[PDB]
Amino acid sequence: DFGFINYAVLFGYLAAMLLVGVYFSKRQKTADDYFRGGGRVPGWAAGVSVFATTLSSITFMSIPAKAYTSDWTFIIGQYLAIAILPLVFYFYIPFFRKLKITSAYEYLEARFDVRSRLFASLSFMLFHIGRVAIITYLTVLALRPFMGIDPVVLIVLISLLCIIYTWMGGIEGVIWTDVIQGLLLSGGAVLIFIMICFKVDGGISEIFTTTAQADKFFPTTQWRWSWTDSTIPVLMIGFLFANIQQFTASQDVVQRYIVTDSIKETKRTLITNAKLVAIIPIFFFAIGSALFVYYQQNPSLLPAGFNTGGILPLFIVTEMPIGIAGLIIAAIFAAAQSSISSSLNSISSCFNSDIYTRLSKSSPSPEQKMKVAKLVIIVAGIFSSLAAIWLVLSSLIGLMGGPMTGLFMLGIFVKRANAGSAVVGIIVSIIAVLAARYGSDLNFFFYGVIGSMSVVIAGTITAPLFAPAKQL
Ligand SMILES: CC(=O)N[C@H]1[C@H]([C@H](O)[C@H](O)CO)O[C@](O)(C(=O)O)C[C@@H]1O
Ligand code: NA
Ligand code: NA
Repeated sequence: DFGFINYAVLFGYLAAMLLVGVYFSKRQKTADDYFRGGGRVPGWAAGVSVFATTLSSITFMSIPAKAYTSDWTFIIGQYLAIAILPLVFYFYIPFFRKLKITSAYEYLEARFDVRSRLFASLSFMLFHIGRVAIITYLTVLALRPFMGIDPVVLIVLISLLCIIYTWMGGIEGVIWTDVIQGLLLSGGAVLIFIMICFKVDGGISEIFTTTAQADKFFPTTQWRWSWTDSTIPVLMIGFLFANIQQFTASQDVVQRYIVTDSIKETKRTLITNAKLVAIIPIFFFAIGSALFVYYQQNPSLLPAGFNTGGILPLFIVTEMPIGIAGLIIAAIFAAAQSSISSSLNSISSCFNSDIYTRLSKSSPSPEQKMKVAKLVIIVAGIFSSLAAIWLVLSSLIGLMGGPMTGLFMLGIFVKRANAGSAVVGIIVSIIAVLAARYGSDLNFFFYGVIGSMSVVIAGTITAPLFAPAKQL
């Protein structure tokens, strides 16, 4: 059904990822190797790794589906992510590097106290358990109708093999597989779009024309304020705070800021990522618009009532030659596994620093830290894999991202804020996002904005009620 040459390409890719993992296992001697990489990561490799970490099977599948069913207005969030990178570099990254963090949330205790650090660390770890499971399950849903294998078998290939080379290679193995996987998914995106242009009569010219005449690029009717609809202004506010969370308060990205040996190489990490974000996501939106025009020209090739979420997988397996199809399936695996490996290692770095090291009376030996470092990757991987099986054979935590982001903004920008007012901001923001999510029809893009700003506002107002702020 799927073919032998297609599987041979896919398992050639899977073998390469395992090989990179074994290679970098040789230098895994301390937790500083496993989590910080010994400063041996060049900036450009960390930058590709940031890009591959954030871009999962979520973007690979649902962005073309989004452009297919609607328009391109969500691409604004891509360039808002680039727009905030100078602010990240000048205000946040100096603290992460000078504190020589393993976990980004060590900043929160240095600025406030262990309460804010534990809140953000537990929220991150719990959220990214789900992110791994959701990434695995989305890849299964997209590939199961076309690979002809049991869904648990697919979960083993996607998740378990990724756990193995992640546990094997440390952050360096994670980063260098991310480099390979980031180039692969990017090349896959360009290749997919090119081959749709050949199969559409009129080529890219007809795709652009048909999409524009259907008003499926940037409909001016979406330039309007709304409290319920994902209009252009709403998604701009939502993606702004979703990107600030991703690049200032999220360990899987912040950890990349400290694997480089210098500030100059860190700046190049952001530049490398910005170049990929400016170019590669365009192709995923273009793939969606191209698939729209294609199945408007060939409506018989579309099953009646077909779920649009799998319109890109449907095209890939039916309209692309031998070997190329498996290369594209490898790029899909690459998009999923580059995000899973980063989440697992980052969950382990947070547990190692914020939980294991911080909450133990005696100081764990370097031997003990390494054991827990490798252990948590297996445990976090097992539970998120079982959750993925649960999702196939048959939100609340996500609302904490706002408060996590507000804590960092409060500490970095509000000097009067202290440990007590930060905790007040946490509690107030949790009430605010739960009220907005469950007691209103507010658009989901407002959740992160309400969580972040409630910590900033309440953490600033109630600051006099508590002892002085630590200077840091
Ligand atoms: C603005 C935006 O769309 N952000 C999305 C990013 C970017 O698409 C990717 O980082 C390329 O910049 O990918 C995700 O993290 C993902 O696929 O898991 C989801 C997230 O919603
Ligand atoms: Na990825
Ligand atoms: Na990764």
